[PDB]
Amino acid sequence: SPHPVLLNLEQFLPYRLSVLSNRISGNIAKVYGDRYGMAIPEWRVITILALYPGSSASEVSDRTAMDKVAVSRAVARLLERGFIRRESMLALSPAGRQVYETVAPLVNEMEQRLMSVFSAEEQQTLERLIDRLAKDGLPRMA
Amino acid sequence: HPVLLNLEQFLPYRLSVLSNRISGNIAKVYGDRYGMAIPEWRVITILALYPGSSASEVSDRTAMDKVAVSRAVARLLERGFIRRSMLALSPAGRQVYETVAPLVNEMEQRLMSVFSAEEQQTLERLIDRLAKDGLPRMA
Ligand SMILES: [Cl-]
Ligand SMILES: [Cl-]
Repeated sequence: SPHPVLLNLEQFLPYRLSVLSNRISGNIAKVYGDRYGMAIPEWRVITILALYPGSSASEVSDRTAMDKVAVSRAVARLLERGFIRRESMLALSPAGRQVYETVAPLVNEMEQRLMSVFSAEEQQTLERLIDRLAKDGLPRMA
Repeated sequence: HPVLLNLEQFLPYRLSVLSNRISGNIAKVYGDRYGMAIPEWRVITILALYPGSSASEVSDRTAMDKVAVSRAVARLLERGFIRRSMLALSPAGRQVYETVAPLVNEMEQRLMSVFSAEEQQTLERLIDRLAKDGLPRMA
């Protein structure tokens, strides 16, 4: 029987965005992955706690829209490693902050290279279109 | 303790969050209809378009973590949505796709309705550029 294609993925925005994001995150992980035996979600928790000390795992999942189970798993692993600490409320430990301060600079550098293929105007345009999708596009989906 | 990564204005983060929110809203369609998880749906859509694909082939195409795809395939096999190294949708899996895809399409159209034909084109053009020239510039 014929198998009708109903979603042409390669030209489907949600797919295109998820794939690109996966590749970007994968590239950034080359900076800390093997060096610290750290997973992508674990690094994300670290960056979040640096900006928002005292956040709960629930809030981390909320703001990033990440799977709650994945977030809880990352938090559990970071706690076992002593990179974050509780008071519930979570925060970076001095050991986690040392990792953060060592990795962050390198990640910023890589992001700079990524965006260097865009002119100032193009960069502004992208951020503008992204903001529009987030603010006015998302609520129209339900 | 200085903030070295200003996430709120960090493109990789902004893109990741938006993508996750778009996927989460789409996930309600099949989450409600079949109690299915995001990775599972993605696998279904890939196998629907490319029958015979292996777990490894799915991962390379989507850039998803190999372990997440493997576990998704395990769940789908257990539930009878796909069947056997070459994977293919079962009649049940085909029905999930045919039922869900149209609704996902309509939801995506509502999402993109905020743009005009030209704005949508522009967005696709910048995303393309980021993927073609931006990625190799990173590493
Ligand atoms: Cl989808
Ligand atoms: Cl990051």
